[PDB]
Amino acid sequence: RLVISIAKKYTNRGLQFLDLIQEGNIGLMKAVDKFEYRRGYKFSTYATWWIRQAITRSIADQARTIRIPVHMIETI
DNA sequence: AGTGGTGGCGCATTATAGGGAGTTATTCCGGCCTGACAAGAGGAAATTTAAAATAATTTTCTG
Repeated sequence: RLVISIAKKYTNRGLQFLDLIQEGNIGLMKAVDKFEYRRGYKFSTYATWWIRQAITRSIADQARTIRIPVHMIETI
């Protein structure tokens, strides 16, 4: 449910909700496999971080038909 | 009048941005081949003038 909770943010960037939740699942798995409890870092933040890092990356890249650099998106 | 509470700083934790490294892909820099000019040579068509002949003018001779 955490992935679902964070996903509902990105809900209008030309992306089927389910694709969003899927990208979030990939990011969460990546965080879990990379999560470090011994490095000294709040687990939940680490997770959510990766979640966003994946979701925003996916929307930036595959949202628009003509793919556009991400810094350009930030400019917009 | 004392024990706790408040604020500020410290310690520990948390979050965010920039820089370095890579990597790709566009873009500048240089040599070398095309392309243009200037010249030179040998041989051949064209043009011009001089000389030689037919058809007309002038003079002379004949009827």
